[PDB]
Amino acid sequence: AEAWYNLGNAYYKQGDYDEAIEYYQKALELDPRSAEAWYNLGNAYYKQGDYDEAIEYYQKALELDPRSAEAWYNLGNAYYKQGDYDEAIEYYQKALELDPRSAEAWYNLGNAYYKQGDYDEAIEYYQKALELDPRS
Amino acid sequence: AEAWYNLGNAYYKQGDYDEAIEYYQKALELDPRSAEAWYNLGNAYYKQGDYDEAIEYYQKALELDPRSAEAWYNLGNAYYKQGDYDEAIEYYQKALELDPRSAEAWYNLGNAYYKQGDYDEAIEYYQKALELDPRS
Ligand SMILES: [Sm+3]
Ligand SMILES: [Sm+3]
Ligand SMILES: [Sm+3]
Ligand SMILES: [Sm+3]
Ligand SMILES: [Sm+3]
Ligand SMILES: [Sm+3]
Repeated sequence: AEAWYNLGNAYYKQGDYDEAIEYYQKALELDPRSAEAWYNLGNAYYKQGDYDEAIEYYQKALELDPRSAEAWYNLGNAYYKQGDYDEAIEYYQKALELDPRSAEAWYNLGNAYYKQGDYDEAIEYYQKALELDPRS
Repeated sequence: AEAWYNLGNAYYKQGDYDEAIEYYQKALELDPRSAEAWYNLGNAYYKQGDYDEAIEYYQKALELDPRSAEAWYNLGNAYYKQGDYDEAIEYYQKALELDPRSAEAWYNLGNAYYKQGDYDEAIEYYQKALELDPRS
């Protein structure tokens, strides 16, 4: 399992996401309880621009490990990429429950309100991002 | 940079142009090569009725990206707002080099001749606008 998984990671790192996906699937055939493999499978789809598939596999990682801030954040990002801004918000809010110091997460929460023409909410959250990291 | 810039855009969208300007300046402190930030800074001044300042920042955006039709057009508009009709013309002509299908640009070129009592030139260009968009 671990060996297929790391082959996957190595392809993922080369930017070969179809090949990463193949190998993560192998790994998960052998051990369907590794959160990290589902999560990485999700990211591989994300990097292919397959946001709906990415969302499906982030959900499985999160079912296995609900305290992953980054998984919730990346779930948000997938919904954001498909234009589902209200769902992006929900999942950014869950990332910020776990890590209220993610500037990324506040910033993207801001964006997700901006995209709906909610400027005051967007300002609030951009200001939180910038307080955390004023170099953006 | 991007984060200050988007805070700016969010205030700009609320109609808070002084606050937009403050934040675009921040953004530009950090990255003085973003055309879009100079251009937006220009628009923020424009919306305040600070046409000379708007012109200064449109020039900088255009120095960075000379193929922006909208920037040339908005440059025109700033000069037009201050009564400098001959300069408006020059910059409308540059917008129309890039996008000869801007009805807006032909129409305002027309206006800028009208304002100088050049009625035949104004007619020519109003007719071009109306051919492109006869709903005005
Ligand atoms: Sm391949
Ligand atoms: Sm799909
Ligand atoms: Sm609101
Ligand atoms: Sm104000
Ligand atoms: Sm002035
Ligand atoms: Sm004449």
